[PDB]
Amino acid sequence: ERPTFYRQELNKTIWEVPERYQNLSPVGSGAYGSVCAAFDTKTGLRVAVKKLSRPFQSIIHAKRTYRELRLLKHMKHENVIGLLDVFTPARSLEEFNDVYLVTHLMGADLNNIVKSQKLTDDHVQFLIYQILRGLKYIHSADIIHRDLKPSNLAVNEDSELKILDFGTRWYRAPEIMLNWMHYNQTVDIWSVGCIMAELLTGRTLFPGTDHIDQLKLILRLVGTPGAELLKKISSESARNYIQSLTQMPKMNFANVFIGANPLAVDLLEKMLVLDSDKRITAAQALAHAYFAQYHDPDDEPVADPYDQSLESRDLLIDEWKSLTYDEVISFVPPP
Ligand SMILES: C[C@@H]1CN(Cc2ccc(F)cc2)[C@@H](C)CN1C(=O)c1cc2c(C(=O)C(=O)N(C)C)cn(C)c2cc1Cl
Ligand SMILES: CCCCCCCCO[C@@H]1O[C@H](CO)[C@@H](O)[C@H](O)[C@H]1O
Repeated sequence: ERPTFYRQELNKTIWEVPERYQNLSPVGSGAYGSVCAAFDTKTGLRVAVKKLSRPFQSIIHAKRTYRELRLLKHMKHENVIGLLDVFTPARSLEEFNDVYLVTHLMGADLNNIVKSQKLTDDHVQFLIYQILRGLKYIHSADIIHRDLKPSNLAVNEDSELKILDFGTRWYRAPEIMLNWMHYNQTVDIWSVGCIMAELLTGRTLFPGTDHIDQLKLILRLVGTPGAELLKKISSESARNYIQSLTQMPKMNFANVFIGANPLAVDLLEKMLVLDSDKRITAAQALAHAYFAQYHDPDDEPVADPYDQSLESRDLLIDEWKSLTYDEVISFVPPP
């Protein structure tokens, strides 16, 4: 049977939430949407409840709601944000107006736990281990995150980590920067290297002041693209630009990451390769010697594959709304 809901004005709208969720107060000051921290009386968990905004206002709004709901419903993994609950106060499709999503309150992100300080090599092994475990899962579902950065990485005080928002500009692969039509999963590996470097050194690896500045910082660490990478460039404008570059040597990473664990440096080398086909994958990185104290080949699960074609249809609002409603009704909460 439907829970008892209660009405309580929050974020200058009337929230209606099941009574199980207690003590709602806003968090993140709108950086996350319309979100409140809550106490879930049923599970004993501190949770974040998100009231979707304007979810069926337009075709693109409707479409995006459906997508956010389907993605979250599909993600079931310790290192990826999933759903504890999804509800609407509506009894019918004709009543259906609002969607609320519930997940774990981790309560900080990566910056909020690091504060520009060098981390110990052991704490860096733990944090990167968890990103790569989570990313192995997302990638097995055939999803590319594309904007993996510290603000997208939720961390509790115990430094247990979940990846959020899955599918600044400082963590972005050069081809994402340059708006290449195609890319592979290892765009996210590039982001993990930037994150890992910054964790070890205390400092942002490529703090470009703008797009071109970033690119010059990247090229200066990893050399100008060699002959083999140039053979893979389609765009004549990009080709012309590259050849017009003054060639330069890849920097030695031992001299950039002075004093680091040599296994960390070895991993950084394998992640931060200009050519995306040549970067280590997440499943491979998880087997690298760097993570020996954490790697467990029997607890690094893969996802059932995910149909992105269902979310990129051109449908009517009412069609996307009735679909989204069926996702709500069909929700079965985790064990
Ligand atoms: C992933 C959850 C929920 N998330 C929104 C969300 C996503 C999916 C979903 F289904 C429900 C809610 C954001 C609030 C971030 N979030 C957090 O735990 C979080 C929480 C915070 C946060 C706060 O919690 C806080 O300031 N207080 C006072 C509790 C401050 N920062 C910088 C935060 C960063 C994150 Cl990532
Ligand atoms: C300054 C110019 C250097 C930018 C080089 C980025 C090269 C990234 O690598 C390229 O990734 C593409 C995916 O986007 C694939 O099409 C290619 O196979 C791969 O070589």
